[PDB]
Amino acid sequence: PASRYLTDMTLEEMSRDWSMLIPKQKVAGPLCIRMDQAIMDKNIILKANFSVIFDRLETLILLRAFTEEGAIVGEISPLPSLPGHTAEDVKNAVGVLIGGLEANDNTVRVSETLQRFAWRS
Repeated sequence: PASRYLTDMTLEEMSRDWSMLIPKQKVAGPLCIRMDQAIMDKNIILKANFSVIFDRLETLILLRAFTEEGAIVGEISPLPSLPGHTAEDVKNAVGVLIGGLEANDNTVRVSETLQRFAWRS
């Protein structure tokens, strides 16, 4: 107490508005997954912001999928009910998005922060 945040996004990236040409949305536990169904054939990078506590990545604040050119085409966010999630919830929601984008022929990569979070639980 209190918490800090490690993030892959500039302050602009996590504040910017975005919308989906073809809006797809799915609830996975306490988290909302959105991805633009229209996006295809792109190289995508998943970037997250995590609360950091006791030097441990603690909880997902925001995840977004960016194309190589910086466009937001996917989002993972907790429900405003503020239902608290677990690291498995997160890893689960994340694979759902990955699968969603690879359906459309997008090559998906994850950030170093997520690469590390995968194995930290």
